[PDB]
Amino acid sequence: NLLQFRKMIKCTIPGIEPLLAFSNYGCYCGKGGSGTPVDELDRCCQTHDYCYDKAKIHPECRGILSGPSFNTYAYDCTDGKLTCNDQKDKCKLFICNCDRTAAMCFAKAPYKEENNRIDAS
Repeated sequence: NLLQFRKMIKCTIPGIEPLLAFSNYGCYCGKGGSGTPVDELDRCCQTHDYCYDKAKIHPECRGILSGPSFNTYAYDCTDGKLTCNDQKDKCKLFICNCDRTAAMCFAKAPYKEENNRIDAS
């Protein structure tokens, strides 16, 4: 779930406040819906969104609270990186990675203030 993907970004970026730095950044990380990414970091939120859609349709996700915004998957963060640990649920397993991928993308990927609060595309 949201809360979890948050801690993920933290595990891979000690010091930062997700809800604070990565919120309202570029176009595809604040709301999603302007066209044309603007950063190698922003480039990967759109990947995150597209990733949730892929997951919100996935055959293996059915139950109640299976949506990617409310899905509490299994994973861990151990002194360095975070590796998912859900096998049985090829659904919850798929989600984590959407979050593990971006959470790890952001890490390397550069952040450049110059873009935080834009205006339009």
